[PDB]
Amino acid sequence: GLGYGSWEIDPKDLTFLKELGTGQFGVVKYGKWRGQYDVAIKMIKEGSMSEDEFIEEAKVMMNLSHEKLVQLYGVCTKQRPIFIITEYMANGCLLNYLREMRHRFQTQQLLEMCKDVCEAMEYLESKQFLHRDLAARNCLVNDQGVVKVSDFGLSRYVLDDEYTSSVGSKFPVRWSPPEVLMYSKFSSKSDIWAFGVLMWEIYSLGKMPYERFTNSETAEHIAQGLRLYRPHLASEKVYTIMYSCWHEKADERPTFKILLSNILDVMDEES
Ligand SMILES: *CCC(=O)Nc1cccc(Nc2nc(Nc3ccc(Oc4ccnc(C(=O)NC)c4)cc3)ncc2F)c1
Repeated sequence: GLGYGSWEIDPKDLTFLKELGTGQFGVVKYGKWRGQYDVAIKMIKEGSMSEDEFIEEAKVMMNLSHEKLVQLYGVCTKQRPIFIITEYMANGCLLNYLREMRHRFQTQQLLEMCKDVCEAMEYLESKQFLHRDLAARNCLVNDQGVVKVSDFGLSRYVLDDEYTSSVGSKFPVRWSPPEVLMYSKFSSKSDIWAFGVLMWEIYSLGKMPYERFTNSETAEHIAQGLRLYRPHLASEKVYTIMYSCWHEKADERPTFKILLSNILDVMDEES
């Protein structure tokens, strides 16, 4: 209504129900919008985000719509902290989900998780939109076990420089290709590399990539042409797909469309 643009939600329409956790931007809550609709409410800690730049970009993010992307519903920005309102995902963060051994996942389930993410990424790629921090910790799981990609592009608005370059102590070194670590060259192909590492995370049931190495040691390892190796649960065909994401030459890495076709082929052959 009056006083709100299409990207703006009236915070008075929110009912807060439960705290979900605390991330780098602060607290996230579960609630309802207009008494009925489940939402996640991210309360952005003062000084953590380039808020004006994010708000302008939220207008673009609003129009990203794909079943395997966690939907942005709008922002509450008349205030502080500002809120980001998104789709609620009842089963939480993929990294934590993978690590719960009770699930006793079949490999077909793991491949489906990879396909969920690959469909989201193929969509983003078709819109020339980079994730820039793809990893299991940025995927969420709904009450039907569907995995969706979250926080696409959001790293661009982080003000804490520990996160923002390879010079930083919290940069995602373990999900970065050599050209990012060496030269800060981000591209579709750095998302492709990260996706291969995510596949590895899924098939490893949430192990940290390069688990015995520091970030520094990982960067060395990678730049010397060495790689993660095959998780026990990955068939040779699945390993070929994730490994293809790690070509030293970025242009020799597949597209998300090609990865999706490869994943579908393996599903058909392994079903
Ligand atoms: C792996 C990184 C991570 O944890 N990320 C993250 C945490 C909280 C919220 C958030 N955004 C977000 N979350 C959700 N839903 C959701 C559902 C369940 C859940 O798990 C959980 C909730 C409360 N308490 C615990 C716990 O272990 N207590 C001891 C676990 C977390 C989040 N939907 C949409 C979102 F955007 C991301």
